[PDB]
Amino acid sequence: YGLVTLLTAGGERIFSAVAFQCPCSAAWNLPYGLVFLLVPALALFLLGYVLSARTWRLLTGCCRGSLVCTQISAAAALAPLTWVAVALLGGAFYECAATGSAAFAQRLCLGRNRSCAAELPLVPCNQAKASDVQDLLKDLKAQSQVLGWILIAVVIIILLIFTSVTRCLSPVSFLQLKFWKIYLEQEQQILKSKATEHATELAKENIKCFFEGSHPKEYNTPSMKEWQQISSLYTFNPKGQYYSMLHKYVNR
Amino acid sequence: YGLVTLLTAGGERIFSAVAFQCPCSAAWNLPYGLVFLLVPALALFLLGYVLSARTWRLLTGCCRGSLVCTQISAAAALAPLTWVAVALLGGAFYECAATGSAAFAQRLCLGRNRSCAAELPLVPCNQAKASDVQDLLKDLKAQSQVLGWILIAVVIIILLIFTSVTRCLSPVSFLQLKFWKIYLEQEQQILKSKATEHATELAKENIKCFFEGSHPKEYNTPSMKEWQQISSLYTFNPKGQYYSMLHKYVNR
Amino acid sequence: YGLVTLLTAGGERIFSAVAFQCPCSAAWNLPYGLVFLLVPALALFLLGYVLSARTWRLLTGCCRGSLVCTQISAAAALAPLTWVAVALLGGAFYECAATGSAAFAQRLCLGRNRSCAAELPLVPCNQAKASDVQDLLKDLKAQSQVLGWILIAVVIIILLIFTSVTRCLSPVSFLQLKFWKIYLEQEQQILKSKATEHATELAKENIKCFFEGSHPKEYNTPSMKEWQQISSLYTFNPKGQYYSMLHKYVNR
Amino acid sequence: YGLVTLLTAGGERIFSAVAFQCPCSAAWNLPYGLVFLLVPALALFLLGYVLSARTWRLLTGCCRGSLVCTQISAAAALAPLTWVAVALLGGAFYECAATGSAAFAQRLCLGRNRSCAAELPLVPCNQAKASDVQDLLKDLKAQSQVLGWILIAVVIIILLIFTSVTRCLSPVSFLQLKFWKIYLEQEQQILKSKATEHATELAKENIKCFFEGSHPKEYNTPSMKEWQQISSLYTFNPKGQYYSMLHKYVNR
Amino acid sequence: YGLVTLLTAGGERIFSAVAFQCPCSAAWNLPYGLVFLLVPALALFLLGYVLSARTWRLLTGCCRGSLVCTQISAAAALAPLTWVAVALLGGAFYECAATGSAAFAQRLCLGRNRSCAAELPLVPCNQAKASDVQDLLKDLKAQSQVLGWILIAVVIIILLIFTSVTRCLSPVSFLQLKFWKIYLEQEQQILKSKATEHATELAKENIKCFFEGSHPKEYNTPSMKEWQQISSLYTFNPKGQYYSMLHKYVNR
Amino acid sequence: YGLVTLLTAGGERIFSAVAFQCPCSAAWNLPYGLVFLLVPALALFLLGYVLSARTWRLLTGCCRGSLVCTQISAAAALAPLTWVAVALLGGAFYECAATGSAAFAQRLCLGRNRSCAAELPLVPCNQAKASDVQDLLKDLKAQSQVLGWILIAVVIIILLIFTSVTRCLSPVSFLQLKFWKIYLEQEQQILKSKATEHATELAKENIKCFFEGSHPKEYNTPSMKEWQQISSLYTFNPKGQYYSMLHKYVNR
Amino acid sequence: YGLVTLLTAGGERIFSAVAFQCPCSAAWNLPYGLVFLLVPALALFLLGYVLSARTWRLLTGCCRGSLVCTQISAAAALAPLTWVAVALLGGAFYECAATGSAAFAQRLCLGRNRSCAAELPLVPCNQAKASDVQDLLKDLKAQSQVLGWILIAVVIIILLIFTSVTRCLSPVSFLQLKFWKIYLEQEQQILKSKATEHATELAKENIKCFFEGSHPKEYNTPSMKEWQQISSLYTFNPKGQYYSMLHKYVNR
Amino acid sequence: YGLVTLLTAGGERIFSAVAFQCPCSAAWNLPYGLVFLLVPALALFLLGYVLSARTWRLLTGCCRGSLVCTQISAAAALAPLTWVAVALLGGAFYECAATGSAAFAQRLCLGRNRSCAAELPLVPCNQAKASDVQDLLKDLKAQSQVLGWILIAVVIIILLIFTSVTRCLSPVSFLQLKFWKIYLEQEQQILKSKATEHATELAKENIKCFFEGSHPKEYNTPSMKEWQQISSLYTFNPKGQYYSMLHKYVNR
Repeated sequence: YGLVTLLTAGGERIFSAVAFQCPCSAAWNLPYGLVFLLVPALALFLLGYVLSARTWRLLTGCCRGSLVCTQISAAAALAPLTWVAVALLGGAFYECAATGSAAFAQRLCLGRNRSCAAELPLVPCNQAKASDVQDLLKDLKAQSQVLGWILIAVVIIILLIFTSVTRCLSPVSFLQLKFWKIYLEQEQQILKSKATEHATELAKENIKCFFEGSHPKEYNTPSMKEWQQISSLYTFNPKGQYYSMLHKYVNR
Repeated sequence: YGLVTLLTAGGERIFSAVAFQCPCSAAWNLPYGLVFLLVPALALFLLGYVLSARTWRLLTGCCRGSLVCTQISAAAALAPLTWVAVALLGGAFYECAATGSAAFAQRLCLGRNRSCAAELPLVPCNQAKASDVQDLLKDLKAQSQVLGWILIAVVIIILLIFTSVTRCLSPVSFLQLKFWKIYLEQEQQILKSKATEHATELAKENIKCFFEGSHPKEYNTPSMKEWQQISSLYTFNPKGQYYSMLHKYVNR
Repeated sequence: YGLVTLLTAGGERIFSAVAFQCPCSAAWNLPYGLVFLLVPALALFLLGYVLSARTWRLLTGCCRGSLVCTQISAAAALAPLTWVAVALLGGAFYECAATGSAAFAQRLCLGRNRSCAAELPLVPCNQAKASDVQDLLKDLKAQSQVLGWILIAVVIIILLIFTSVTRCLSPVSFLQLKFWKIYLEQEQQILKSKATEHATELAKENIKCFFEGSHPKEYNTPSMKEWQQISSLYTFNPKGQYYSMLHKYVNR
Repeated sequence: YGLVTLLTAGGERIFSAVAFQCPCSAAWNLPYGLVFLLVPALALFLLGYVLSARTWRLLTGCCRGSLVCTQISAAAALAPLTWVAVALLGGAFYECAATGSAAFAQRLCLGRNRSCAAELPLVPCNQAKASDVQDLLKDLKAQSQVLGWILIAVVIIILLIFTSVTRCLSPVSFLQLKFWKIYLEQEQQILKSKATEHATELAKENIKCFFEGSHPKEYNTPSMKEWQQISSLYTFNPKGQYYSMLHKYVNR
Repeated sequence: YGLVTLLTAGGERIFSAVAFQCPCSAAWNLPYGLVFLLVPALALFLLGYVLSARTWRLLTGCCRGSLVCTQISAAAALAPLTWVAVALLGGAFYECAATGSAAFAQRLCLGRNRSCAAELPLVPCNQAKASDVQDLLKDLKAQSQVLGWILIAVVIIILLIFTSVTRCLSPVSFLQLKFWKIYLEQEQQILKSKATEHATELAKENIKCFFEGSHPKEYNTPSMKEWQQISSLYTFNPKGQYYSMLHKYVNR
Repeated sequence: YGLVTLLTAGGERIFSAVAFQCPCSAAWNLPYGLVFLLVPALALFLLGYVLSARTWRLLTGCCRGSLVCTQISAAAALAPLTWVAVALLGGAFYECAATGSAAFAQRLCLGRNRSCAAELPLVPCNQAKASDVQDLLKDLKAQSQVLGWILIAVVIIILLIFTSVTRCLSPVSFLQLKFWKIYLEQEQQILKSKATEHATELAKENIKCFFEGSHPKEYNTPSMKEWQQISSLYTFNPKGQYYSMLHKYVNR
Repeated sequence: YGLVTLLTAGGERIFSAVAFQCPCSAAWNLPYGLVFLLVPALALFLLGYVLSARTWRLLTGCCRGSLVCTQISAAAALAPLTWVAVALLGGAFYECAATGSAAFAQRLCLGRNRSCAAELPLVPCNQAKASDVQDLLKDLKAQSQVLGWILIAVVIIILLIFTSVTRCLSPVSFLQLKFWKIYLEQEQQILKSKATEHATELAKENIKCFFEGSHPKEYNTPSMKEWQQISSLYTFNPKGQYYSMLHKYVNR
Repeated sequence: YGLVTLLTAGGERIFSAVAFQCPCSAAWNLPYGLVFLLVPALALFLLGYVLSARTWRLLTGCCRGSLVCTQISAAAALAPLTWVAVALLGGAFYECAATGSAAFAQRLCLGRNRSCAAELPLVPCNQAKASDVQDLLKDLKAQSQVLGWILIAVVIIILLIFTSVTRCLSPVSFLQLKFWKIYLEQEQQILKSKATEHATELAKENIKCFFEGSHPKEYNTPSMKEWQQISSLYTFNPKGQYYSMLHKYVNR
């Protein structure tokens, strides 16, 4: 129960602290909103760029290269656009971005009060009492929500076009592509299991020879150059079907 | 419990943020309502256009074609019309679409206050106090609900006519069509299972030959051209009953 | 828990949105009530006309015919009358239908205020304050509930007469009719099961021959013309008892 | 959980809609109460007249007959009298029936206000403020409850006399009648089970002969005329004890 | 859950409708209270007169007779006196019976206000404000509770005397009477079971002979006159101990 | 759940109806309290006089006798004194018995107001406002509680003396008396079981001979005079230890 | 659930009725408090004097004797002192005993108001408003609590001294006394079990001989004089260790 | 559930009755606080002096002796100091002990009001309104809490020094002392079990010889003098290791 109580207390503290006031300030407010827009987005973008095992396979070993890189970058950049869309639909952040550069303000307000740019930043702060800006906050909320929805539409459209073209120009057919993906899944699980038990037997034998203090068995040697050889990425050629480069490396 | 608490917090944030104020604005309001009508509808339309495995079979491989395309498009377009109907029945969105182009306003209001078009947009905003428009918001709600119900009737009617004609002109009878669909279902499940275990044995053999470092078995080769050959779509001819083109491809 | 929470949220949104205000309008109100009466009724009528497997058997195959058609139409039209009865007993819809054509209003009001037809539509809206119409709304509620109950009586009476005559003029007796229906039920379940397993073996054999790449077995052929032949509908003749036309088709 | 939530919502809607206001109207009120008394009673009467399997046995086959018909009609009419008794004990319905024909009103009120018949119908409506009728509503409630209880007494008395005479004049004794009813119960269950499995074997054999496409077995024929012969109703004669006419039909 | 919800709704409706107002009326009130006293009592009396299997044994077969009849009538009349006692202890009913015939009123009130009989019936109605009757309602409540308790004492006394005399004059002793009752209980259960299985075998044999269409077995015949012979009631004679007349009928 | 809900409703009705107001009346109040004291006490006394199987053994068979009768009467009269003690400790009943005969009142009140006997009965009714009686109600509550506790002491004392003397003058010792009571308990249970199964076999044999219609077995006869002989009560004599007269009746 | 509901209702009634008001009365109050102190104490004292099986062994059989009698009386009188201590610590009872004889009052009050003895009894009643006695109630509460605690100390001290001396002068040592008590416990349980089964076999044999009606077995006779002989109490002599007089009676 | 409900009711009564008012009295207050300090402490001290089995071994048998006596007294006096410390930390008791002898008061108050000793006792009673004593109650609370904490420190210090010296001067080492304590624990449990079963066999044999009435077996005799011999206390000598004097008594 200790973990549960500490976690609820931590969550409450975290959220009460991330309370978003949108400080009404003449010049320090724009970055305040901008970081709450971009920085968590950049964070999730980086974590996506990290998590996928597809990129590490290419990166390791002392670092055509465009296609794979843009593919992985988009497959990871899926999510940060979702965060920025959800946030922009939250309305608070962009409403806080109202001030921005003075150009936004001068172009923004209808020019009714003739005193916009001076203390417009008070408009999400609710402290200004001029009727014009009290109506302008609403229009800013509108622009925020609309821009957010337009972005979440553009992202889904781009995902469609990307995956459709990637499914259109491949040489292999569909009903074979499904079987191929099932194959690679099974290969990964089998590799995990059997490599696990083989490392287990290696460790057992060597550690027993150490406890006794005698010569080892010398059963076999997994070649390191062979390991690097099977880490290749592309895994396709029209002639040598040979999926999963490991499987391709059984002819020699 | 962490997932549960985070999900409820996320849901509450999401819904409190998608709070729909319908900002009363002279010109920026129309698109505000229009995107909340169309964009989620377009989103669900695209996801439907994506999800069904029937279309990918046709699309892959470097892209009469009308019939299958309109069939799949309608079978996927079922749902977006449901979203737009539910939303239009919500009333808020179309009520927000009241303003639109000025033509809607000039034709819309009874001309009582003679000051409609100037600040009609305040009518869902509840800020205008002229009696005429305070009554006009109600009529707009009515037009919204009625249009929504008419649309949800037209969509069900169209679905009826579509599925009835598609069931009317087919050469095969009913009690055989049911058995045929059961057959294709069983074939899909059997294919999944046996292809899974065959890929499993392939991976096991090849990965063992790799761990040992010796020649593979060369059991058999699933031909890629054969795979593409069995991905065909139509699966009917009056003479060669041969359902499920895979099954049709057993004569040669 | 995600499904549960999303479903309760969706239900609350759906019902709060289907909130029925009965907009008080001089001319746009009548259709508002009329669609909420008829359209869901038409919807349930269509779904009934769709769901029953009895009609598809007749319809498929390029489309005395009166009797079966009216039987199926009534057996499906059972429910829409129930919806319209429940709704009319709800009172709100017909109360909203008060205005209708002006003929209803002129014949309706007792002529006390002499100003009925002008702004009677306000009477379910509760905005009119003339005593005469404030009493007239009550009488309209009465007419609604009474008409609803009369309809729900007429529908049960018609169902009685229909099923009684259909049970009266049949040649077969009762205690045999029960056994016959049990027989057809068992036949349907047996057909489902055995056709399932036979399609399973067909798919298994053909898919194995495909994986290997060799000739199939050629066990037997379910004739398509035979399938259509056994899809017949009537299933009765005084001489050849032969229930369930499939069973009738065992003599030749 | 979906069914549970939808059912509670439906029940709440149904009951809130069947809210009984007893509209105070000069002439349209009497039928309003009368239908809520009679129509659900007629409904339950019809469902009783339908549900019992005893009547269908007599009715089917192209339609002394008095005794069985009055027996079944009373055995089914048990319940509608219970509904009308419960409703009359509810008090609202008969209180609404106060107005009725003017004869009821003129005979009803004590003649104190001398203005009864004009706007007596307001008396359950609570809108009239004359002391005489405000006391008269109470007496009407009394007459309702008393009449209801008298009816629920008369119905139980009639049930007593009916079942007692039916138990008095039968030739067979009691301790044998109990065993006879147990016998018929067991016979019904055995018939259900064995007819079920026999229809199952019939369907299995015929459907296998169809799948193969060969001649059937011709095991035996349940004669339809025999089926009608065993559907007889009376099942008694002093000489040939032979309960359950099916059992009577074993001599020839 | 449907049954549970419908039952609680029905119970609430039933009890809210059986709400007992005791309408204050000059002449229609007395029967109002009297029926709520007697009619449910008569109902439970009749159900008791029905339920016991002891009376049917005597009644069937075309209808000393005093003793058995008064015994069964008292054994069933136990409960209605309990209902009337509980109700009279409820106080509301007899308080409503205050008015009754005018003789009760004239003898009842102390004659203080000299205006009792005119509008005494208002006294449980709480509408009369004369101090004398406002005190008289209390005395009436007292008379009700006291009479109820005296009745519930008289009924228990009568039950004592009845069962004691019935236990006093019997020829058999106690420790044998207990064993005799255990015997009859076991005999009833054995008869139920074995008659059940024998009717089961009868039905099975006859229904099989019907399905096949051949002659029955003719195993044995339970004689109907024998059945009536064993339905006798008295079951005692000093010489032929022979409990349970069925058992008495084993000598011939 | 039906039983649970009906029972709670019945209990609430029962207790709300047994609400004890102690009607303040000049002459009808004394019996009101007196019956609520004595009648339930008499009821529980009678049920005790009934329940014990010890008395029936003596009573049956056409009805020194003092000792057994007073023993059983006291062993059953234990409880009614407990009821009257609990009630008297309740205080309400005796407080209601304040008035009683006028002698109690004249001796009771201190004579301060000189107007006691006229309307003293109002003193538990709280309607009288003279200070003297408002203090006198408290003293009456005191007399009630004290008398109750004195009675509950006298009853326990009497129980002590009774059981002690009954344990003092018996000839048998203690450690043998315990074993004797265990013996009689075991004998009762064994008799129940074996008599049950013997009656079961009797019924089985006779009912089988009836179903077949043949002569019975004539196994043995439990003599009725023997049954009465073993129903004797005293079960002691210094010479023939022979507990449990049944056991005493094994010598001849 | 019936027992649970009835028990909670009974408990609530019991405790609400044992509500302790301490009636302020000039002379009837002292016994009111005194009985609530002594009588339940006497009750628990008597139940203790009854429950212990040690005293009955001495008492039965037509009634040095000081030591055993005072031992058992103290071992049972443990609890009543606990009740009186808890009650005296309750404070209400002794506070009610304030008045007592007039000597307590005259010695009690400081003599400030000079009007103590007249209406001091009002002091726990809170009705007197003289400051002196309003302070005197507090001192009386103090005297009550202090006396209670002194008594609960004296009782524990006496228990200590009693059990210590009883453990000091016994001839046997400790580690043997523990084993002896374990022995007597085991002997009691063994006696219960084996006497139970022996009485069971006795009853079985005799009741079978009765059912058959033949001579008994005459296995053996437990001598009654022997039973009394083994009921002796003291169970000690320095020479013949022979615990548990039953065990002592194995030499002859 | 009865035990649970009675226990919660008893606990509530007990605690509501032990409510501590600290009666403000000039002279009767000091003992009031002093008994609530000392008497429960003395009680727990006595129960500790009783419970430990170590002291009884020394005490029994007609009563260097200093060391064991002070050891057991301290090991039992652990707890009463804890009670008095907790109570003194409660603050109420010592605050009530404020008055005490007049010397405490005269030395206590700062002499500001010059009227301390007269009615200082009102200071925990909150009835005195002089500012000086209203501040003095706080200082008294302080002195109470501080003294309590100093006492709970002194007791832990004394326990440390006691157990450390007792662990310092013993001849045996630690790792052997632990094993010795484990040994004595196992010996106690083994003795309990085997003595139990041996007493069981003794009782069984003797009670069987009694039931039969014949001579016993005379298996063996546990000598009473031997029992006392093995009850010795010290259990140590440097030469004869022989833990657990019972074990020491195996040489002769």
